[PDB]
Amino acid sequence: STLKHLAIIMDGNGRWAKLKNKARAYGHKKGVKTLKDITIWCANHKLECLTLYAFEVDFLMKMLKKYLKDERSTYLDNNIRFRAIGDLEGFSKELRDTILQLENDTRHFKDFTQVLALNYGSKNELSRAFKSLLESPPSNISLLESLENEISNRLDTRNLPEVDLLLRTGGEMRLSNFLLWQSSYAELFFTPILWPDFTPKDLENIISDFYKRVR
Amino acid sequence: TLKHLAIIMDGNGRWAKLKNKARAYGHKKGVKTLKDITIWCANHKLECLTLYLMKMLKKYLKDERSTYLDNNIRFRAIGDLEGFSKELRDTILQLENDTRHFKDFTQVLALNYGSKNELSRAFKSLLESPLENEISNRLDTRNLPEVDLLLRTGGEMRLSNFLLWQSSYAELFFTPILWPDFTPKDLENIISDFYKRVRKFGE
Repeated sequence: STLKHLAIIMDGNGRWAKLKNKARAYGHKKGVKTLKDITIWCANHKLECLTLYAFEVDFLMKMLKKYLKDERSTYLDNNIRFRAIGDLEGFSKELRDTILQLENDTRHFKDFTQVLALNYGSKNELSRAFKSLLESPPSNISLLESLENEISNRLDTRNLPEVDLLLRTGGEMRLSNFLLWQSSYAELFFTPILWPDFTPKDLENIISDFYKRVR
Repeated sequence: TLKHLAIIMDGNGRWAKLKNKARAYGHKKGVKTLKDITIWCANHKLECLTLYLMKMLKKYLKDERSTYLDNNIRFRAIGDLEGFSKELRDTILQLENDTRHFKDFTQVLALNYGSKNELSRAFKSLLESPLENEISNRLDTRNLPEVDLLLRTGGEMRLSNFLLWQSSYAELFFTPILWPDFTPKDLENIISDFYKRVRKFGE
């Protein structure tokens, strides 16, 4: 209702693997099932938007694409639109290619959207928004003074609602250059629970608290 | 490593209603908290402290001018000053001029301030006269360090459009303590916690 856009910094993966004394890989892979579960739950709960802070480099981008071509099927099956934010220009044509395609393919779903922040940084997003305005100004730029609406509409998140609740798992209490502009009035939630241990139940408890705050 | 502390001072009104006192009373108490915390930060060698109805502002600036001069506290205002009267805008500018020569610690008051508007003005400026660093250097906080610790008193847990860019990697603290009741000792407890967080991430 009042909660339309939930954003999450999924922290605690590698660390969750460490307490089980395991290699970094085990951790993230599990982190990936939570992501799936959490998104499906949000999809089935009338959330309008969920943004997740996704993140030798060529290799990571290999796994990403695999990751996306793999679950491509789960976006269609649960009616979930896909959107990527971040500096995609720094991607291999192949990844940028699969990214753009999953977007095309899912642009049909309008109820729930899952946004993945990839090679994402808020200061960088704002910098690119600025470059966007300098390179292609609004035609009436001359008659303008306040540019907030103009910036809002050039950010990677244009047309998504603002963030209502920004959650960070894993124990740390910092925004980490994530959706700074979009979370200007978001309710902030923090939990020590590591990401791979995070459940829809835990998220249900947090949402319950959210409503309590929202007098 | 704590160089820039920023604080959202909230709870003055709620504090006055609890005490069945007039708002002005909660504001007067709040100004006393602001003064004590500012002096504490200067004595503890922070580089910068940023703090987030005009009646009280002109009075404060007039009455407190002497405390700045008497404690080597440089004063700077951030925010949209055009939205102020000639008189007020001039008094703010004059206090900055009166204290620009103090170079160790700066108290920054965010007046008619919002981050989105600050970024808007910086963007307008760059478009007009042409990246992260360029933007950073056109913000109102241009010659200050990034925020190391952003604290919000009063109980709410939201950034409220305050120093969003500058607090990108700041450690966030929240306390239910209402601003008029907040003391230097409370801040001392928060800062010991800050240093403990810093030890823990590297551990």
